[PDB]
Amino acid sequence: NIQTQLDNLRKTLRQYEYEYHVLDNPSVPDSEYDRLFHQLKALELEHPEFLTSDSPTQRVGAKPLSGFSQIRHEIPMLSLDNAFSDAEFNAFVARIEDRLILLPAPLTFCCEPKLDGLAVSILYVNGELTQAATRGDGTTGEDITANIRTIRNVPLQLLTDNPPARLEVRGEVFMPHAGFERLNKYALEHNEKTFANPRNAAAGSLRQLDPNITSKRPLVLNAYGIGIAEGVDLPTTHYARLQWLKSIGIPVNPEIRLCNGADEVLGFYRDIQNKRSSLGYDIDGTVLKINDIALQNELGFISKAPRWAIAYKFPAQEELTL
Ligand SMILES: NC(=O)c1ccc[n+]([C@@H]2O[C@H](COP(=O)([O-])OP(=O)(O)OC[C@H]3O[C@@H](n4cnc5c(N)ncnc54)[C@H](O)[C@@H]3O)[C@@H](O)[C@H]2O)c1
Ligand SMILES: *P(=O)(O)OC[C@H]1O[C@@H](n2cnc3c(N)ncnc32)[C@H](O)[C@@H]1O
Repeated sequence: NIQTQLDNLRKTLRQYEYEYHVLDNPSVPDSEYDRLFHQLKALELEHPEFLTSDSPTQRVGAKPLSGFSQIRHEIPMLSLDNAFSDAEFNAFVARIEDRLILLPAPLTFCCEPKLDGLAVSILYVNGELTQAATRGDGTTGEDITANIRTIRNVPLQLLTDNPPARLEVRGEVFMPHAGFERLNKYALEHNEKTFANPRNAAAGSLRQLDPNITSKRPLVLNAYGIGIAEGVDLPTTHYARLQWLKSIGIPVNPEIRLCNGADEVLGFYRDIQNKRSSLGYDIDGTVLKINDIALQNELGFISKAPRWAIAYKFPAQEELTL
């Protein structure tokens, strides 16, 4: 029947979107994805009663919002403390060593690039994207659902036949250098406001009231974690949770690594610092996390921040000189 044919084309598109944006390993040429997007759109136009709200053709709201509504996160987020030196980082490891009851040998960290963008939270209900918000201050943010729906590597439907009852994906939205340079060039040509750096371009784009404008902004999500998680037994380490997010079609940064012990973690920090803008987008620092979730829970938090993670920040771009 027509409905099943429609759903088979949409499923095919969602698989190509996963391969291209999440796996970075497309199985078909762009031209095939393009023509299939056209074919789906033509069939939906012939049968509009079968349009679905999570179809690949439905990313872009037709009208601008009047303003952003405030959102209170259902589960507030911790704040993240910063380290700026190797001594600060080693002090943070030592506090863990001094607090854990049974200190494993080695102590594994999941180590991530800290994307220079805007932090966001995206809620999927029985697999469907239903709302998204800015992180804000970790307690209150703004509802940016219509903007987040435009982002090409953000799935509208999770890639699984058995999605959690509810899943909150937390991540950073950023704008790679090439897109950022195109945006600034377009803006100057039209005498519209430009952006001082990609971080501000990503933040300003996510506060664009008209999602037709936001769709033209080349934004990318990289997920860093999970809040609400109902009807799902999540893996017991953070890195396996990230691999699981990838498995269901959520984009995660490919430079994340497991590191054993303080010294390997500093190896990671120095390596990503060397790559802080050679990968085609800006990385602000690293977020270094105890990988084992039971150890995270044991370690807890103080003053709003986990004892089990630290952001070891690079020097600001303006400190980098001859
Ligand atoms: N090889 C692959 O599997 C694959 C998968 C996803 C994206 N891509 C590539 O990524 C690039 C960026 O993709 P993008 O999402 O910005 O789209 P885009 O704006 O670059 O458009 C890509 C194609 O999709 C068509 N299209 C876009 N929105 C449509 C809609 N609502 N209805 C009907 N057709 C629509 C366009 O006419 C165009 O032919 C494109 O070059 C695309 O081919 C490739
Ligand atoms: P940025 O300074 O835009 O980050 C703001 C807050 O978001 C949370 N956060 C961002 N990135 C990460 C990762 N990779 N892991 C965990 N938490 C992250 C932190 O609360 C940042 O302070």
